[PDB]
Amino acid sequence: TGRPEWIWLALGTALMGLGTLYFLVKGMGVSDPDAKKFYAITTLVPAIAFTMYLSMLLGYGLTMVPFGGEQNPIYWARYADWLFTTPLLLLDLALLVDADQGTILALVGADGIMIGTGLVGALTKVYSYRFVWWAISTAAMLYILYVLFFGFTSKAESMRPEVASTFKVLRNVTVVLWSAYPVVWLIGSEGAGIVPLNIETLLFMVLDVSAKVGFGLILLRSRAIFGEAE
Amino acid sequence: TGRPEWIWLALGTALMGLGTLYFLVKGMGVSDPDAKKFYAITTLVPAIAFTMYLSMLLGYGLTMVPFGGEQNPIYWARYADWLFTTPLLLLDLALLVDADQGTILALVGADGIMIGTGLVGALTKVYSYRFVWWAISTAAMLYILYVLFFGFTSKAESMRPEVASTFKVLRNVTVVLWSAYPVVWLIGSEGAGIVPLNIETLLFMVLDVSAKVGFGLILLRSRAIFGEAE
Amino acid sequence: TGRPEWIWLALGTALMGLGTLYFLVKGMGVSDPDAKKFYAITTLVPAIAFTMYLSMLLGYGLTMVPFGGEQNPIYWARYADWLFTTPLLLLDLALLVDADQGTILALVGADGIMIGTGLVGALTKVYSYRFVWWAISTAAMLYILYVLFFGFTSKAESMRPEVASTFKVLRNVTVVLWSAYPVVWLIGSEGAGIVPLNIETLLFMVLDVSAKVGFGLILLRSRAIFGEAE
Ligand SMILES: CCCCCCCC/C=C/CCCCCCCC(=O)OC[C@H](O)CO
Ligand SMILES: CCCCCCCC/C=C/CCCCCCCC(=O)OC[C@H](O)CO
Ligand SMILES: CCCCCCCC/C=C/CCCCCCCC(=O)OC[C@H](O)CO
Ligand SMILES: CCCCCCCC/C=C\CCCCCCCC(=O)OC[C@H](O)CO
Ligand SMILES: CCCCCCCC/C=C\CCCCCCCC(=O)OC[C@H](O)CO
Ligand SMILES: CCCCCCCC/C=C\CCCCCCCC(=O)OC[C@H](O)CO
Ligand SMILES: CCCCCCCC/C=C\CCCCCCCC(=O)OC[C@H](O)CO
Ligand SMILES: CCCCCCCC/C=C\CCCCCCCC(=O)OC[C@H](O)CO
Ligand SMILES: CCCCCCCC/C=C\CCCCCCCC(=O)OC[C@H](O)CO
Ligand SMILES: CCCCCCCC/C=C\CCCCCCCC(=O)OC[C@H](O)CO
Ligand SMILES: CCCCCCCC/C=C\CCCCCCCC(=O)OC[C@H](O)CO
Ligand SMILES: CCCCCCCC/C=C\CCCCCCCC(=O)OC[C@H](O)CO
Ligand SMILES: *C\C=C(C)/C=C/C=C(C)/C=C/C1=C(C)CCCC1(C)C
Ligand SMILES: *C\C=C(C)/C=C/C=C(C)/C=C/C1=C(C)CCCC1(C)C
Ligand SMILES: *C\C=C(C)/C=C/C=C(C)/C=C/C1=C(C)CCCC1(C)C
Repeated sequence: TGRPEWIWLALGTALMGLGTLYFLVKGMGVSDPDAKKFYAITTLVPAIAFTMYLSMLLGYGLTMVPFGGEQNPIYWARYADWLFTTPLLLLDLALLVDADQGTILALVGADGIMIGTGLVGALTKVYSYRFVWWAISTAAMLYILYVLFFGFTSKAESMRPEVASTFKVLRNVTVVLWSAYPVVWLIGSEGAGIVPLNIETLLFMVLDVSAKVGFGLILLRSRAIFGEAE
Repeated sequence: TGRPEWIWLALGTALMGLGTLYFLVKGMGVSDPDAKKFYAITTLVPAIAFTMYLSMLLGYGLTMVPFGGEQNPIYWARYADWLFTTPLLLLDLALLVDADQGTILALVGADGIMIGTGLVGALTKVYSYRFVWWAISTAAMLYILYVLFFGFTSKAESMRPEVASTFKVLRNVTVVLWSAYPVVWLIGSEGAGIVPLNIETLLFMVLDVSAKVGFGLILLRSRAIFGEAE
Repeated sequence: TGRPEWIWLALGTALMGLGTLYFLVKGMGVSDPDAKKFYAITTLVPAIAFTMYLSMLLGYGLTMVPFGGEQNPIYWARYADWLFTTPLLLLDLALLVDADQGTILALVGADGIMIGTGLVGALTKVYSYRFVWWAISTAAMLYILYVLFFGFTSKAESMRPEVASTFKVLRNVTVVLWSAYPVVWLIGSEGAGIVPLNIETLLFMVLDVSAKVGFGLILLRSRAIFGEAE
């Protein structure tokens, strides 16, 4: 409780926990093989984020990084979280439009570079270098977003209407929510330090819960995840 | 030799080494594509554990963690070992009953959460928190065990008798041997400290060798791993 | 610029960057599903190595390891690089000859053991033990090389001539370039220290660029990556 951001970490933990249990129970009994894949992927995302939010709450996922003449608290657990949950979110989208194996590999690899370089930037001690890593990480994200539009949107329009409809919604949700992440990093404690840590934690918590639980609520209520059968 | 547990680490190293060479030689010449998959998965498990046991023997896979007012030796290499070998063991079982891709993902993800949270619990410095992680890790294991019974056992009974027979044996071996791990952790040096480190090392060594080499001897002598062909 | 090897790190960074952009642009528009897989795998290899070379250039991927009575600079970022790029290189070869899933798993697992044990050897503080890890790592490599000859070369000769032709070239390139890595390690700063660090950096840079960009130029100009169609 000595950390003013603790309230936002406690709430994020609870929402990810509650999201995980809901998806887990809703997924009971689903026999359709296709739907089970989406339930498996989408329930795993908040389970992972739950454990990492708890580690931040309890103080484990925190470290001090000297830069700018001060010791700055850096929650490295966020990057462990994103390293495993962001490729799962992209897999949900790719399996929806039945993307080829080469495009999937491109997306997951670019995603691993995005999060990995963001982690290096967060732990870098030379101030100016942190923004070099931020730029490479942001470059990788632009590739992802380009694929989701001028690489995926065309394949969805040649499939069942419920798939094209649900993909377009989740695509739009993804592009909006993902693009906010590099901004909060840059003006927050990891970058320019304009926004205090307790408010940055609040902002990441809203985005994290929307992009994981909110994403899952939309997808798992759709007919797109079920095969077309009689 | 200054560590009394060294004898159990030297023996575990030798048994994993010897297990690896046996499986490797036995796997020579096997042309059946199905059998080669099981040989590949099952020989990799003791190769990985061999390298990590050796690192513990040589003192690399060891660190000191202050908690309870003392410096406690923690063999972190065990979790690196289990992180890579336990999903391979589950893959052996899943491919046997030809489980769907969504169930496989659920098992491997839950398994990664189980080992990952066990690692955090082992390195946690606040005593009471170590058991919070132990509980989350144990919760993930119960999900795995539930899948192996009320998720897999039903699919094996609808397949070739030799597959149903071999799966049931390996399932039973797995549930018994895996369930002992959380107990040794709790009463051992990582938890309550009731059992001394040298005896905990002995107990993990017996379980490790049984669940990896013993598991492999049963599976790789079975007809289930071979396709049904003339 | 206080590190004499910086020139070789700056050049390696540039060549991996330039290699990545070339493959990325050349891969634009390729619609053939098979070719897209190879373009995806092969463009990812220099993208990863670019980021790790940059981390070495900027001083992040460097640490000091006491052994032999001195503090020795160890670029641990090389192993992070190789951990992710070497299995991708092997996947390029395996998909070319359409290898079975069990052989692929064997190659990637043996490759992960090779790099992982090389990392432990590099960070080991007991001098004699560094060569124990070097030997296990080299043993795993011999298994890989054996598979590429007496495991793959036979499957390529039963396929389209352009595949057999391109595989044989890339196989030969791989065996020659990979086998040099354990030698430079042994006589370089990580081992016997006969060759100074600045020259070891030069040697790894030539090998790294040849085995990644050079490899990719040969493969991606071949007809083998395209399906046979009218
Ligand atoms: C879905 C229904 C619920 C929607 C909810 C969306 C909330 C997302 C945004 C929150 C920003 C909050 C900003 C709070 C800033 C407080 C910091 C502060 O005190 O700033 C003044 C400072 O002391 C001197 O400049
Ligand atoms: C497969 C054929 C072989 C089967 C073999 C199975 C062995 C597994 C169990 C071993 C427990 C050994 C327990 C040894 C405990 C010694 C600790 C000790 O000395 O305890 C007394 C203490 O000094 C004051 O209370
Ligand atoms: C593809 C076209 C280009 C091909 C290019 C291939 C280069 C690869 C090998 C370089 C070795 C360079 C060795 C340089 C050694 C200098 C170290 C030195 O000064 O050694 C003397 C020392 O001072 C007292 O013994
Ligand atoms: C000076 C230049 C330095 C280097 C530039 C910064 C590198 C990091 C940024 C982005 C990753 C780029 C994407 C990497 C993955 C590309 C995969 C690919 O080529 O995919 C083609 C496939 O056909 C699709 O379906
Ligand atoms: C198909 C699979 C594709 C997979 C693609 C993966 C790409 C990873 C690339 C770059 C990020 C590397 C980040 C490494 C950061 C290590 C930080 C660390 O552990 O630092 C230790 C200590 O704090 C200081 O030395
Ligand atoms: C498509 C998604 C793209 C996402 C990526 C967009 C990146 C650029 C955005 C904002 C940078 C704005 C400038 C921030 C730097 C301000 C530095 C400074 O000095 O700020 C002082 C402050 O304004 C008072 O104290
Ligand atoms: C307050 C509550 C906090 C949260 C609870 C503790 C979370 C960690 C424990 C267990 C992981 C649960 C399992 C995660 C993976 C589930 C995958 C799934 O839903 O699989 C359905 C599929 O149909 C199958 O074949
Ligand atoms: C389909 C793929 C599914 C993959 C599912 C993976 C789930 C991983 C989740 C939680 C464990 C995270 C554990 C992270 C522990 C890091 C410990 C560490 O490195 O600590 C450094 C230092 O000792 C102190 O700061
Ligand atoms: C299905 C598989 C389930 C596996 C998981 C089962 C977990 C519960 C088991 C044992 C806990 C027993 C209590 C341990 C705590 C004892 C604390 C204590 O004070 O012990 C003093 C000691 O007995 C003298 O010194
Ligand atoms: C004392 C002996 C100690 C132990 C020896 C050193 C272990 C590490 C070295 C090499 C890894 C060996 C290869 C591991 C993977 C083998 C996979 C396999 O068996 O593959 C068969 C499949 O049929 C193929 O297609
Ligand atoms: C199909 C998938 C197959 C995957 C096969 C993977 C095999 C990995 C095995 C051994 C390498 C382990 C190396 C671990 C090195 C850890 C070093 C480290 O982080 O050390 C921290 C600190 O510097 C000191 O305690
Ligand atoms: C197929 C690929 C195989 C690749 C693996 C091949 C490994 C063996 C090669 C070289 C070792 C040569 C001996 C190196 C040890 C020399 C130690 C020493 O004392 O060197 C002094 C120096 O020569 C003056 O100062
Ligand atoms: C789990 C929820 C989501 C939407 C996570 C996404 C995270 C990112 C898109 C992170 C992006 C970063 C960039 C692009 C630049 C470096 C800083 C970040 C790692 C935050
Ligand atoms: C390699 C052999 C086996 C059977 C390894 C299995 C390891 C586990 C089942 C570990 C379980 C843990 C739990 C459930 C709770 C935290 C402590 C552990 C990581 C030991
Ligand atoms: C990215 C380019 C290539 C060819 C990388 C390959 C790296 C290896 C083959 C590393 C081999 C090692 C061995 C075999 C022994 C321990 C030291 C190394 C990790 C360098």
